[PDB]
Amino acid sequence: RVTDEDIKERLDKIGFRIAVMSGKGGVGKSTVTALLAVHYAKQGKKVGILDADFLGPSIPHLFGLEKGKVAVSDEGLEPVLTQRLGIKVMSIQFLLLIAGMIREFLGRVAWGELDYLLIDLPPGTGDAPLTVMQDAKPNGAVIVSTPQELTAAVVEKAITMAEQTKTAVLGIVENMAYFECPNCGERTYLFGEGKASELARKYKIEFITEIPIDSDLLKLSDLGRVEEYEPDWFEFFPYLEHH
Amino acid sequence: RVTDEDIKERLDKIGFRIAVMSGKGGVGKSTVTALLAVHYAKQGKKVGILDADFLGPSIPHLFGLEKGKVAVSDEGLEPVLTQRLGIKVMSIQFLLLIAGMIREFLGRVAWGELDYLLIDLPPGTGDAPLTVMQDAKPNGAVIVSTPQELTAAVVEKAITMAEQTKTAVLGIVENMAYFECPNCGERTYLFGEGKASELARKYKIEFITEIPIDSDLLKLSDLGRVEEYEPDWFEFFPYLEHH
Ligand SMILES: Nc1ncnc2c1ncn2[C@@H]1O[C@H](COP(=O)(O)OP(=O)(O)O)[C@@H](O)[C@H]1O
Ligand SMILES: Nc1ncnc2c1ncn2[C@@H]1O[C@H](COP(=O)(O)OP(=O)(O)O)[C@@H](O)[C@H]1O
Ligand SMILES: [Co+2]
Repeated sequence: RVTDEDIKERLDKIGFRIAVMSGKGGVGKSTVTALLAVHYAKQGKKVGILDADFLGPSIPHLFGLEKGKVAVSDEGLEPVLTQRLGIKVMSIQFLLLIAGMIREFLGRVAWGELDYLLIDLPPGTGDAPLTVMQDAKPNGAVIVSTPQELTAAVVEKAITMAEQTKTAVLGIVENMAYFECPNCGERTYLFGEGKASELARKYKIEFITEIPIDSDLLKLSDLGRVEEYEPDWFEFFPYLEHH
Repeated sequence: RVTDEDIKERLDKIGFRIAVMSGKGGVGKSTVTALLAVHYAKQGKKVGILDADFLGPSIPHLFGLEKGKVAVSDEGLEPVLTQRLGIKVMSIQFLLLIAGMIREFLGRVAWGELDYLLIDLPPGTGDAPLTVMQDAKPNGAVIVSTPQELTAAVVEKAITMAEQTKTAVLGIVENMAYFECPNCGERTYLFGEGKASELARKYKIEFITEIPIDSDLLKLSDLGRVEEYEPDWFEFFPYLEHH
C-alpha cells in the first residue's frame, strides 16, 4: 500500500544501500550480513539490517532478537534495536506477494537517518532474490560463498543480476575457507580456497575476504551474542561515500 | 504401475534396508550414506544406494557418476555401478507424484541379490521424506546431524517417523563435529558437539559416531573419488542380520 515516490523520502535519509547475496543456502550470507553491520556500528556508523530472507531468517537469532514485537509510531514501524551496538533490524520474524512485503519494509519502517542499510537477501541467484533487488535497488552488493561453491558461473549470474538494478559488486567473501588450530596456529585450507581473489582479479572486484571456520563465531551466533565477536574480517572493507 | 506385492519379490533378494535421514539440508546426509555404502562394500558386502533426494542429488556426484545413463534388461532398469567397489546406484539424476517414483525405483530396478540397500532420503522430518518411508519401509534408519541443531526435538520427530513404518533407529552420526590439526593433531570441537552420545544414551540408541570436518573428504567428495576415502567412521557399526 506504499507509493514508489514514497520510499524516496525514506531512502533519502539512508547514506548507502548494500545487498548481501549468495550462490545458495548454508554459505553464511546472513552471518556475513551481521558481521558487516557490526563492522559499521563499531566504526561509529548508524546501521540498519532488512532481513529479506523469509526462507530461514537467521538475522534476529544472531542478535538474540526472538523478543520480536514491532511497535508503530508517527515515523511508522519502529525497528527493534540490538542492545550492544543499537543496529536497527526488520524481519517478518516479528509477526508470529513478498514483492510488496519488501515495499512495506522500505516504506512503513522508521529507519530514520542511517549511513548504511544492509539487506540480507533470500539465498541464490533466482527470481526470489531479484524481486528484492527490484524494490531495494542497492548501491552496492556483496557475494558470500564457500570455496567449494564460488564458480565464474555464480559470480557472473551475480554481476548480471546487479546489472538489472545498476548496483556495484563491492566484494567477494570466501566464508569457511580455512581453519586455524588454536594450539599451534597452523592453517588448513579447505579444497577450492583462494578462488575468491582470482575471480575478483578476473572480474575487477576490489574487495576480497577469506573468513575461516570459527568455533567462537558459531558459539556467539547460536547464543545470539554476535555483536561481541571481536575479529573484523572487514578491517579493510573500502570507504563508500554514504551521504 | 508396479504392484505392492510386486516389490516384495525384489526386496526378498535384499538382506536389509537402511534409510539415512536428517534434521535439514547441508548436514552431510548424502555423504554419510555414501560412506556407509563404502564401509559395507569394502567388508565384502554387495550394496545398493537408492538416491531418494530429488531436491539436490549429491549421490551420483560423490561416486563421479555424471555418466548418468540407465539401460533396461530382462531384470529391468540396470543400476550404474561405482567403478572401484561395484556399488549399485539409482538416481532420478540418470534422466535429463514421486510417491510412485520410489515405487518404480523399488520395482523396475534390477537390484539383484544384495546384503544392504541404503536409501538417501530427502532432507528433514517433513512429509517428503515420510512418503519414501511409506514405500521403502526400512528395517533400520540412521540420523545424520551437525552438532549445532542436534536437539531431542529432531531426534524425537525421527524416532516418531520411524514408528510409522516400524523401523529401528540404528545410529546417530554427528557430522562435522570437530577438526584435527594435521600439524599437531590438536582437536577443536565445534559448539554443541558431544550431544549425539548423550541423546543416544537418552533414547537407548546403540550406535554413535562423530565425523570431523575433513578437508580430504571434501576434496574426494568433489572429485567424485569418495570410494578412495580411507578413514572408516563406521569401523564399529554393529552387525545386522542381513539374510
Ligand atoms: N566462518 C564460520 N565459522 C563457523 N560457523 C560459521 C561460519 N560462517 C557461517 N557459520 C555458520 O554456518 C551456518 C550457516 O550460516 P548462515 O548465515 O545461516 O548461512 P546462509 O545465510 O547462507 O543461510 C550458521 O550456523 C552460521 O552461524
Ligand atoms: N565431515 C565433513 N568434512 C568436510 N566436508 C564435509 C563433511 N561432511 C559433509 N561435507 C560436505 O558438506 C556438504 C554437505 O554434505 P551433503 O551430504 O550434501 O549434505 P546433505 O546430504 O544433508 O544435503 C558437501 O559439500 C559435503 O561433501
Ligand atoms: Co595445530
